[PDB]
Amino acid sequence: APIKVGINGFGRIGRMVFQAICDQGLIGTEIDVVAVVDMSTNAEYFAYQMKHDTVHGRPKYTVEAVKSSPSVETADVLVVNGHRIKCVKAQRNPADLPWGKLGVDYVIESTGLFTDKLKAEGHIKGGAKKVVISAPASGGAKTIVMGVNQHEYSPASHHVVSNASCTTNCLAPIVHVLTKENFGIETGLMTTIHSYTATQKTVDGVSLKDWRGGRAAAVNIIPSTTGAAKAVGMVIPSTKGKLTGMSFRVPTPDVSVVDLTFRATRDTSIQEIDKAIKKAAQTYMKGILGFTDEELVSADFINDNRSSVYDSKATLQNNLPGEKRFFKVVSWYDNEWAYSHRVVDLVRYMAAKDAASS
Amino acid sequence: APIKVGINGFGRIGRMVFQAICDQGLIGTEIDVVAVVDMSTNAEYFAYQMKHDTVHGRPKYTVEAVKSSPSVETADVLVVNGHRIKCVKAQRNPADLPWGKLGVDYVIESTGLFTDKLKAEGHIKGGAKKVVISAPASGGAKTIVMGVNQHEYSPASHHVVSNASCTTNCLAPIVHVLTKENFGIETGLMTTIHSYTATQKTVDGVSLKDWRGGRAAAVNIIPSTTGAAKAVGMVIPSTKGKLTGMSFRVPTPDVSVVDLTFRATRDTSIQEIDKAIKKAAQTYMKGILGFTDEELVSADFINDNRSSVYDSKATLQNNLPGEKRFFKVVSWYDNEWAYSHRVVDLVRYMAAKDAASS
Amino acid sequence: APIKVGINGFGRIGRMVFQAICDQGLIGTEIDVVAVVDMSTNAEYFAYQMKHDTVHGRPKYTVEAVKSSPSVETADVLVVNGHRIKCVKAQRNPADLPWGKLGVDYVIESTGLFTDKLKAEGHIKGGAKKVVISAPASGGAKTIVMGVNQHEYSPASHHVVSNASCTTNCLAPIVHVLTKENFGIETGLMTTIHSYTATQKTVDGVSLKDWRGGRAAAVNIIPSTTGAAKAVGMVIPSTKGKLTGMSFRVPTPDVSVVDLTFRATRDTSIQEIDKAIKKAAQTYMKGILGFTDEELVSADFINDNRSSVYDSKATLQNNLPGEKRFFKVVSWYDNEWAYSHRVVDLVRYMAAKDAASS
Amino acid sequence: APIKVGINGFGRIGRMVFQAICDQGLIGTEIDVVAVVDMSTNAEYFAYQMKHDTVHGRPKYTVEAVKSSPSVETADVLVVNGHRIKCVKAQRNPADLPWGKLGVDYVIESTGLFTDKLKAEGHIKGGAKKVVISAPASGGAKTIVMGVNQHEYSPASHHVVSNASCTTNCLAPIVHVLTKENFGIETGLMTTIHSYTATQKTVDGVSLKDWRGGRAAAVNIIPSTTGAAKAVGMVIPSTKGKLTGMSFRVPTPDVSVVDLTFRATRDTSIQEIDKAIKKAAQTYMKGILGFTDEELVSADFINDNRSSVYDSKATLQNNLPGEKRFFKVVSWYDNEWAYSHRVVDLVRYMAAKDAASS
Ligand SMILES: NC(=O)c1ccc[n+]([C@@H]2O[C@H](COP(=O)([O-])OP(=O)(O)OC[C@H]3O[C@@H](n4cnc5c(N)ncnc54)[C@H](O)[C@@H]3O)[C@@H](O)[C@H]2O)c1
Ligand SMILES: NC(=O)c1ccc[n+]([C@@H]2O[C@H](COP(=O)([O-])OP(=O)(O)OC[C@H]3O[C@@H](n4cnc5c(N)ncnc54)[C@H](O)[C@@H]3O)[C@@H](O)[C@H]2O)c1
Ligand SMILES: NC(=O)c1ccc[n+]([C@@H]2O[C@H](COP(=O)([O-])OP(=O)(O)OC[C@H]3O[C@@H](n4cnc5c(N)ncnc54)[C@H](O)[C@@H]3O)[C@@H](O)[C@H]2O)c1
Ligand SMILES: NC(=O)c1ccc[n+]([C@@H]2O[C@H](COP(=O)([O-])OP(=O)(O)OC[C@H]3O[C@@H](n4cnc5c(N)ncnc54)[C@H](O)[C@@H]3O)[C@@H](O)[C@H]2O)c1
Repeated sequence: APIKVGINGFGRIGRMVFQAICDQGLIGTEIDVVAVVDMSTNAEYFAYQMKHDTVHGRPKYTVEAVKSSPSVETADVLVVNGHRIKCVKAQRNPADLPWGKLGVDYVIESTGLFTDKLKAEGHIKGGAKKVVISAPASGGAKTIVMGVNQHEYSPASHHVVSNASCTTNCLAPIVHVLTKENFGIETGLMTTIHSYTATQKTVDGVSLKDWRGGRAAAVNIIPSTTGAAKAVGMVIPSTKGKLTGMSFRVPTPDVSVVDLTFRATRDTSIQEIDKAIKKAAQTYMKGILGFTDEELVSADFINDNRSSVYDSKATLQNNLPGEKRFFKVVSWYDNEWAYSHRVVDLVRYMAAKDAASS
Repeated sequence: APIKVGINGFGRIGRMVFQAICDQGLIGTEIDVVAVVDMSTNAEYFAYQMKHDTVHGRPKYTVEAVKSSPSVETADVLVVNGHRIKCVKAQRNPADLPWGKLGVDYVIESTGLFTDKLKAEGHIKGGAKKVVISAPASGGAKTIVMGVNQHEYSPASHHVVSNASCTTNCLAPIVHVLTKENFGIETGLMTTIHSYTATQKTVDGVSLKDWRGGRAAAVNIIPSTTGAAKAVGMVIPSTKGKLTGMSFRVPTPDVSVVDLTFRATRDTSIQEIDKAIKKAAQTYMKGILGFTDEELVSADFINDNRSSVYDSKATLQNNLPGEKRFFKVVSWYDNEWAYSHRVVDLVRYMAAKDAASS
Repeated sequence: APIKVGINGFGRIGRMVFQAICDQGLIGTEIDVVAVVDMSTNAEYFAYQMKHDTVHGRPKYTVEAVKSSPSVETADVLVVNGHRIKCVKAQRNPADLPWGKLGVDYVIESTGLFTDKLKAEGHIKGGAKKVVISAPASGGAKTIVMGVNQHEYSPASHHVVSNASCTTNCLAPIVHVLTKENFGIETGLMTTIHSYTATQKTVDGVSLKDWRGGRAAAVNIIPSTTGAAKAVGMVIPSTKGKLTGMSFRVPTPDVSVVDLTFRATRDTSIQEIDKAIKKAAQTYMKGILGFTDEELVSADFINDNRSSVYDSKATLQNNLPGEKRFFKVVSWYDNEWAYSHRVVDLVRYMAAKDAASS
Repeated sequence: APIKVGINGFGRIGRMVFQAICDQGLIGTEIDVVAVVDMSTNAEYFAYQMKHDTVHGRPKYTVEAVKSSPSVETADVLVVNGHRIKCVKAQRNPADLPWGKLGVDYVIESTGLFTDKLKAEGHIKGGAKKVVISAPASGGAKTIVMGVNQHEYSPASHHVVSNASCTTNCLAPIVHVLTKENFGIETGLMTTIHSYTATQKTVDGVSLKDWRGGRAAAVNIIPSTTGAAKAVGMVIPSTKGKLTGMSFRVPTPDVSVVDLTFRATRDTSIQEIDKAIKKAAQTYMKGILGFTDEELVSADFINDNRSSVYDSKATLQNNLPGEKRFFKVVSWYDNEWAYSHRVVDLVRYMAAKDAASS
């Protein structure tokens, strides 16, 4: 049966998720997008935001704005590839949303305002079965990183899942093969050269939380922080307290790169690792972890759905020749595309386990 | 006596105005800044916002954050060059501000949220005498462009004045000498290649008012609009309905250029105009209209306080050889700096006429 | 028969031209790319430059680098969609290139070094029949703007044709319908907000020719000049001396916009013009002049092969209400993509008239 | 006596060095700039490149272009603060320059074309005593990093000295106090988020050496390489083969940051290190190694002459809580300013040891 879904917050991640749904052909049959929600309800504005994107270009599907009853002035229904989607008005509280009435089982929380498990439980109280937070969730919700611990999902216990962060969906896959392939990680520190996002400012403005983050985004190298720092251990408990890091926000609208440095448990080599990541990429991590033997730059990873695509050359060429412990692993990721495709995956998977149980 | 002022909205224009006051040595003596208003009241954050600016660098003055009564945890008093300034908490309504209590006579409206005359009158109802709106004001407020019609100010009638816009303070001066020098403007269209502002987005987000204006700021040439379009006529009524224009927002954090194209009333030449603008610049428009014979680019105008600086070479070289009517006149302006300096001028000038009358 | 062509200068325009030949399916059959010429002859580097483009993404075709005789160390033959293309070594003089030997009849001059008719005649001296310069050529070569005067081509007289410039290929079609639709242009001045190009500098460096043009490309609004200023008249002789303009280079890697201002010969309205351009777009200018009724920004025109795509909303919204003469017409163009498509068009059309005659 | 010096390659580093000379007041008395060398000899163009700098603003001095004998058309002499400097024409070979004639003893090699000890010896063969290469020199010249091993200079042996690279002048001071304070570095890997330079392209062009490095500078995150990789060991031999790294070039015109991760020889803490670097900064490294306790971003470091300015907050905040070995140290530096100030320092100190001996 079509998985009944709703999108709360039709932003970068909101629209990229919807796009991954329509482009993989899932829309209408496999998955069913009932209603999207944002500040306005002008299906016309939504139609425009969908047809033209600065970084990803025009979507493969076809969208139209139609007003339901001719009495309403502004259009309020998107018609994507023969399928009516409703434009619901934004609520300050999740529990105010007409999910249950609408017939929405899986709510995708991507407004970014409700990262808390409790604040996000409101969707359930609004009539929804499950909720997938598009960011590191607080209040102890279940953090899952596809390709690493999706199996740990519990149809009975877990009703408010978190798909971690973009950096997390990049680092965790790597940390996974590293332990699984027995190279092990004693202590590690990582940095992510990150594209700027919606939360940064075009010009020096206010950001009471992070002082630096409020500076002119596209004009400075802004040291900041990463979700992946915390989130990594909640997926791979083995690394808890043994891994930490930061992020440098730089003047690029999309695509980021993880720069991991770690110490192995056993003596090994960079070729050994390089070989195991490529192998892992072609075997058990296929579709999640990929790699590259080319001299690529950031722009070359735009629209690349792999959670993390390891850089062969970059890594091999920048490690100590005589070394068996202290290593560096470079890996890229398109932070809006890959992550979004991982959210659709989680949904569909959660729906599979939900069909078995509840 | 020290003019009693307060700043509502300590942003780009907020902070540049306060800076123009300290840097011109006006702080404490000539002008007296009682309190600054913004989202937070942490003078420590304000301190930081003041000492490091991406585009204008470090201010000449000295700022410190001090908590008045040791009972308050976060500092709440700025000490700029030996002077206590209070950090007032932001109000949803202007009339809620403690102006009258604080002892503030002149309110500077720069939150951008109250461009309406009536929404702005609230400051008077809050205990303030006069109010200067740092943008084109609606509700029929008094629009004044220093160097063009400041004399028209009325201490009795006018209580909510508008300092026009940055593009207005650049176009108006030129339009003034064009008329005053008897060249006359029949019909005219203008474009302004403008740097982006706090109102634009880093990535493709929401902008319900102007659809294009919500696109990635630092990654596109975004056709938009300019305040100067309307505001120009409200200062030089002679041009009402005979002049209009647009603006292209481009990937630069500050400094813009006006590209005016018009038709003269009488036959004339580009040299005639070139000469008249230079003369005007050295005589009656000094300090407001300036000019350049150098091969400059945008960066060269940062921190230049002239409302408008005519570009001699770009103009002379880019006009028809055999022509007596159809002309082009290019001119630059640092939209955050010069405009801010004009705001202070308006206040001080207003305070002068208010000392004569009321 | 397959048109025998070779490209001199495999750069932005060089590579986009080759791409337009492969993507339209013309490669191998309709057109035959014999050899490409650049600094190096490493087919491997060529293949890399071909497979990853910052602004236009990965091409549709497939490319491989193969060394001909196993005796040569570096590969020297590209294999695009089953077709051997040779990597010729760059020559300081065109006449030194082995065109005639290789079997190349049509040379595409895109190094940027030989814009002179005489410097360009060298290819003929080197064994080539016809030469198309991808820029405004000097020495009085034949300037042609597809959709405007290609018919003026003379297989007997014209052997070194110039495809004008990108700005010329966007302004010309507009000027064409304005005259053909009898609106007439008395006097006109135009500005083009243009993306930066290979001739600009990342940081302040040398540009002995144009002083401003040597400044930090991606950080300033650099007043400069346009080829279209002169070239327009060499295509539409009727406008000679009646039109001129400048260009502002801005921080965007691709896609530019023309901002024309003119005075009509007869009284008319903006809607009349608007209607005529859309009509012209659907009729006799189809494929060359196009238009848009959407609220688009620069990124939205990437990969748009129309020589010029008129902006209806921007035009209609930014003109004087009571106006019958003084108008503004905004139009976009992808300076690398559209223009490159026009060069392939010119070649194939020239080959058609050359088959009739010589 | 005034040190006789000449600049070869009046570029970013060329002009910044000359500026450090004029601004520190050294021009004319302490140091004597005899002539500057570049592509052109037009003192007027030079005047222009000196008066307006995109990133550093207008220099404090005063420059003028004057033609010596009224017979020469273009000016050929710069008059900086009362002092005639000659504009010599660029030579393909160093040994062809008129150093000996001119009366130049110390040549500053900054064209970037002669990093080889042997290629640079040509200056001596041209009549010059000593030569300082503004970049890691090959051919085994003497690599000196002020504040780390300048004392190792030998007025007798060393005649072609190399001032290392910008990143090197940033990492070395840090590696110095790390060993000097007995924290010891077992194995280390570093990354530098670096601003783009004059060797990168505005748009996807040719760069046969580094494939990635030829991609659009201001639009990508380009993994590349750093000089400091090798150079570090040639200054602190104790680290040879124990330290290596890479650089990620990002869309910023100036100011970079080093991100070092290493393993200590002995158990220790981040606070210990933090303490030792601030201490060292206030004692034996003063003027070379500085630090900051503020929430700074890239633009804050522009015009900061310290070779390396440690970031206290970024480091303290981003290290493992329970950790005695695996650490991270973040440090900024203005790659054009600081480094240039180190070149002037090296010269004058070389001059000191040369007055003692030869
Ligand atoms: N951009 C990335 O690289 C990325 C990647 C992975 C995860 N995320 C995370 O997922 C979340 C999505 O953020 P984003 O970067 O897409 O920003 P965004 O601003 O594009 O998305 C937020 C959307 O929520 C809307 N919104 C605000 N309040 C709402 C409400 N009450 N109800 C409904 N909609 C509301 C906003 O208008 C906006 O369109 C963030 O927390 C972000 O950290 C972002
Ligand atoms: N920067 C320019 O180029 C420029 C030029 C001319 C005029 N202006 C005009 O001045 C205004 C502001 O421009 P800006 O660049 O300063 O914008 P900004 O975003 O920098 O200013 C808004 C500031 O006011 C604060 N604020 C919002 N609501 C507030 C409230 N209710 N009370 C107190 N503070 C509040 C915001 O937090 C922020 O600090 C607009 O009207 C704008 O047109 C700006
Ligand atoms: N990109 C645009 O905006 C654009 C648009 C219209 C017209 N044009 C014109 O097209 C031409 C191509 O320009 P571009 O922007 O592609 O520049 P580009 O710098 O990317 O292309 C020039 C290429 O020519 C190569 N080259 C130089 N000398 C050579 C020689 N002797 N032999 C062989 N190859 C040589 C260079 O190595 C470089 O690869 C220029 O004349 C330009 O004015 C460019
Ligand atoms: N820019 C930095 O961050 C930085 C940091 C450390 C070291 N340096 C070194 O400075 C060196 C020069 O780089 P830059 O950043 O000044 O670049 P630049 O290209 O701006 O300056 C080099 C200059 O040399 C001139 N030149 C070239 N060939 C010449 C020749 N044959 N004769 C005379 N003059 C010639 C050029 O015209 C140019 O002006 C590089 O090796 C670089 O590594 C620069």
